[PDB]
Amino acid sequence: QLTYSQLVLRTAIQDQYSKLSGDGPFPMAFGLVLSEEERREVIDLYSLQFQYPDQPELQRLVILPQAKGSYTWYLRSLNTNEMVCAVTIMAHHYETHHFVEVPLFATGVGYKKHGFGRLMNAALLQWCVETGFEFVMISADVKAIPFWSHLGYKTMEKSELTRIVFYYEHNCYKFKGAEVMIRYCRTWPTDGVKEALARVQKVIVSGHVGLMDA
Ligand SMILES: CC(=O)SCCNC(=O)CCNC(=O)[C@H](O)C(C)(C)COP(=O)(O)OP(=O)(O)OC[C@H]1O[C@@H](n2cnc3c(N)ncnc32)[C@H](O)[C@@H]1OP(=O)(O)O
Repeated sequence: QLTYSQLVLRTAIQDQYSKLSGDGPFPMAFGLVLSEEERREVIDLYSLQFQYPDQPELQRLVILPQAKGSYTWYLRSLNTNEMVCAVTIMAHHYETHHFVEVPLFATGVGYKKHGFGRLMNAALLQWCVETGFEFVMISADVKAIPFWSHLGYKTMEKSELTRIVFYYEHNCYKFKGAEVMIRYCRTWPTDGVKEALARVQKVIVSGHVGLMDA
């Protein structure tokens, strides 16, 4: 409950009507959660996707930053001010091991299956590369596996996990019955963000096309 969790998805029927059914471009911007207002906006997005983490647990996971510790980034639709996609990470430096885990990742109602997840994941990996991180590791509930696998993550090999098993079991966020999955940053293509952004129709990004730390 501190370092253990269980993925319980909401089941309420969500309207899938595309929020980008409109015409011209939809301007959007990335951001880091730096205010209480941004914190609530992302918690609210996550809330509509998860039954567990529940409200108190989202409030615990989605925090203002302290290179290190917890960060939550989002993509904002500028015409509506709505949250489109968001990700919460924990950045770890343990011995020679510099890596990131991803406790939460969600795309909002009306925005699913448009390529926003791929785009946000690309921006994260780009940011991992640009900061000093070696790999991104995912605790994946059986229901998340297909998603992460489509984003190019793979089952972490037993020997690589045992390299950090003690630290992981005491410090990382672990979904009940999850498979541990990973992508090494050295394999992330330099054009990965550009190619994802190309695959999101009708969107133009304003400001830095990726994630920042302040
Ligand atoms: C605890 C957690 O955070 S679990 C991890 C995921 N979180 C959730 O399950 C929360 C609820 N779900 C969601 O918010 C969304 O459905 C997400 C995040 C899973 C997918 O986000 P989207 O923006 O729809 O993904 P996007 O359209 O960018 O698709 C990216 C890739 O994933 C694949 N994909 C999309 N939705 C799904 C799905 N439901 N199951 C499996 N693969 C999927 C796509 O086909 C694509 O792969 P491709 O390039 O081979 O075609």
